[PDB]
Amino acid sequence: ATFEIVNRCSYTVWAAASKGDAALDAGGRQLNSGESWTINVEPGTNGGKIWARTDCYFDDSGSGICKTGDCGGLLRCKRFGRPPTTLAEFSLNQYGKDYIDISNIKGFNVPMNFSPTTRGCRGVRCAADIVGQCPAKLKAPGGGCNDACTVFQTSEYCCTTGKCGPTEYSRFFKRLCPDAFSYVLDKPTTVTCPGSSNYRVTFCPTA
Repeated sequence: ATFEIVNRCSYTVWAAASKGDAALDAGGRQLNSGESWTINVEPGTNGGKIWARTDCYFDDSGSGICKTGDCGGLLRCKRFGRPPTTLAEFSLNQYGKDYIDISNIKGFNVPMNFSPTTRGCRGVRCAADIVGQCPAKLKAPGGGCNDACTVFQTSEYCCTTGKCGPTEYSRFFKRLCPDAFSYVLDKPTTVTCPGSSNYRVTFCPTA
């Protein structure tokens, strides 16, 4: 499956793509404002994620740090990134279908649209200025808007006991971005696409 990753932000982002225990394709690349990077994701990839990283510094060997979404200091990500990170989430060829969503469960850093480029399903979008509107107690100094679980580490925010409900903090994410997961047990906003669909992830889709 092909994923075109497009940076529409006025600032440089370092795109990242991983399934948690491996990179997808090269795993990461710099995208200056306006740049597009096409990756290939193996069919059957379960629990894949794409995200943006901001304010990164890397030496010639691809080692450094990002202010948001840092993946163990690598340019080419092999693992998930340090929250807060807006997440494009996908599992491909799962009994013949693909499943896509955007999640704010691990906080928000950069707005995104995640859409098919092929027929037969809709895209998902979280384009609002969540960082600008972020509640004081969730603001990351590093940058971005933390999820409540990350900040407070309680059973209720983290959904440990398995029966969590919405909260003042989850409802903020949900108000700003109705079409993204705001907590673990949120009413799903996952879209069913034809198996082997192709996709575009756009950072700053309104911009």
